[PDB]
Amino acid sequence: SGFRKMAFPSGKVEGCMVQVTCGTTTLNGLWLDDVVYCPRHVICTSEDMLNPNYEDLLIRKSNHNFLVQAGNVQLRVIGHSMQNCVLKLKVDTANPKTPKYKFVRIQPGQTFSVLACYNGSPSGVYQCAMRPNFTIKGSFLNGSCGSVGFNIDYDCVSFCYMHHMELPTGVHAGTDLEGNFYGPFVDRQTAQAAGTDTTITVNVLAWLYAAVINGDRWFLNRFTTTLNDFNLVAMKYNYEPLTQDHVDILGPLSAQTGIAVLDMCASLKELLQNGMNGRTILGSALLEDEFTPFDVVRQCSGVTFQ
Amino acid sequence: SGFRKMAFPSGKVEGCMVQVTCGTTTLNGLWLDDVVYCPRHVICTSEDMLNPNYEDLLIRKSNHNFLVQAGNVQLRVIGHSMQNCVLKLKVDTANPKTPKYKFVRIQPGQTFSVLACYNGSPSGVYQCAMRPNFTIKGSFLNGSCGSVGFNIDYDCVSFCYMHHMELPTGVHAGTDLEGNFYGPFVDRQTAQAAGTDTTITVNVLAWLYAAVINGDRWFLNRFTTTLNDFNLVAMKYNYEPLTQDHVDILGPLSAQTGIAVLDMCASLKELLQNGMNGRTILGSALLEDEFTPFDVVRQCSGVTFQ
Ligand SMILES: *[C@](O)(C(=O)NC)[C@H](C[C@@H]1CCNC1=O)NC(=O)[C@H](CC1CC1)n1cccc(NC(=O)OC(C)(C)C)c1=O
Ligand SMILES: *[C@](O)(C(=O)NC)[C@H](C[C@H]1CCNC1=O)NC(=O)[C@H](CC1CC1)n1cccc(NC(=O)OC(C)(C)C)c1=O
Ligand SMILES: [Cl-]
Repeated sequence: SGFRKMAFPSGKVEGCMVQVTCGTTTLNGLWLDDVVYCPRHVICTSEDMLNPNYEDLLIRKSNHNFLVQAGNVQLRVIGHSMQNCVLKLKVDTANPKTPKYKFVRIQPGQTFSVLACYNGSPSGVYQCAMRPNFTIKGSFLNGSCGSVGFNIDYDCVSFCYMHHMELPTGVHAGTDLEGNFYGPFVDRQTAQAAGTDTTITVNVLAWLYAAVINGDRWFLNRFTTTLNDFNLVAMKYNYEPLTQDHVDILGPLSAQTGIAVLDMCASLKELLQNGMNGRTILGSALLEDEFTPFDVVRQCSGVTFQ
Repeated sequence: SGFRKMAFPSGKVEGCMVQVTCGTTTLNGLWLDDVVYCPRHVICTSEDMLNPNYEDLLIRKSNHNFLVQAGNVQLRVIGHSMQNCVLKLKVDTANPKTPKYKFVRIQPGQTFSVLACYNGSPSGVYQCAMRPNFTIKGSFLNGSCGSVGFNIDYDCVSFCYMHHMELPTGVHAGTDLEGNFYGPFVDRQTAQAAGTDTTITVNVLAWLYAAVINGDRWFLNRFTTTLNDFNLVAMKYNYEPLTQDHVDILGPLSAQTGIAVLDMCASLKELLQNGMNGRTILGSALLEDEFTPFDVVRQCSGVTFQ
């Protein structure tokens, strides 16, 4: 048993990670086939970044200006291209280690693994959810940009995130791999802010189910709520309204534990109202909301990858 | 910006995960050069494991009684030895993906990443800590055995743990890669109890520095303490004694923050006494003790691996 925050195994993503340098700026690219995907702000300097004309600065750039590096190997760049906020560097060699892959745009509430890299080199990996306000709570230092977020369904790598900026509050913003920002954010020096976050209710119930599967059940009660009456409470505390689709999505864990959603919902209403009364759940002193239904099923039924 | 429980990238260990089957029992093997290491309870039937004679059981097995699979490819076993609680299977092929590596035996309070495997397939990666009672709070289902713990020091993978058993309350025990157990446990299906866990004081302090490095300051007080005065209070909240070497080891972080260790101790001493009274630190409502001084430097100064 046990229950941890669990990243995907990162090896298939390490294989793709390169260093990209334009003038003074060095960060990370994602090397799939003969293309290297990196944030388009690799091109500009500390100046302009007030409000930089990427179309215009790219025209001036020479392929020679991009020093791309895979360990102890300079890759010849032979073409450059811009999609939204991502630079595409055509190079004269396809990546021997390209895995099967997809570019997907995840919905808020959905979780991925992040491989934090510096100078094309991976530092560490960690799990994190796309907040409803389209920020993520990462761990990103200068040089981290171009680091990516991904899910691994079997042998297929689904790339969902490339890193761009930090925000005030120590939260992060970035793009899908077609270079569109999650949320209303922009690749400038321009001053920017998250907007009010909400608690991902569906995920809190999932984790409660996770605790029950793992013996931690002190908070189970003989009481029941309607969906409506449950939302009337949780919504007061800035929790996502819970929907029938949410309740359906919780079907499998409801069945595995034998506890109905609207029963667990009465445990959740109580924990919000009276707090945890000095107790922990899965060794947490608050209600963790960064595990999806599927994340619990994965960890707790033990589904493997390759 | 941000701080996070961060696992080492698992790429280099993934290429060493094999499946080992002996009759009706399947678990994970660690394949380094021409040797596969697994737990020795792979030669047992579910009735042998109540009180087995592993020496006797191993005498009654041939090389062919070990089906070792690396992807599709089966590996021919050409020898077998038992070192303490691990099986060493000599195979006919050297692992091309074998990293530079060594075997270490870690101290309590030291952290490492776990690559949870089922059937020689890597499933998940998570950081944890050798608890002072010689257990690990991991995430392990049936089939997980042979999954290892490890650090990366630049490019050298240090293997520190192989997984063997679950103990009461959903904590875990295993061995170093010489098959010696951490703590007083045995390779047996017997009633075994872990012993009372305490909090890793030097780690909580390391994390209080992380809080302060990431702009969490509220818990700083205008007081200092003696080591002795600190231990008197910590003893009474099940905190491991803080020694002069723990203070000395905390020096670099003290110097980075300008906050004297024994002043940080005095802030911790107040937190144990008055509790946290509903406030968080790095988004935790309890004091984290699973980051080493070196982990905090690692992540805050962003050190990288290859
Ligand atoms: C990225 O460009 C990089 O790694 N380049 C080498 C960095 C990564 C961030 C800096 C440290 N933490 C990070 O996550 N991003 C930026 O520097 C980013 C580039 C903009 C085009 C998007 N960026 C520029 C300017 C200002 C900020 N934000 C900022 O200063 O935020 C506060 C919280 C005020 C410090 C920013 O992210
Ligand atoms: C491991 O052997 C395996 O994966 N084999 C295929 C397995 C690890 C799993 C099982 C559930 N959680 C885990 O960590 N270990 C065992 O099953 C071990 C075998 C060890 C040689 C003795 N094992 C066997 C019997 C009983 C127990 N523990 C047990 O009964 O746990 C409680 C009830 C909590 C005391 C055990 O770990
Ligand atoms: Cl907590």
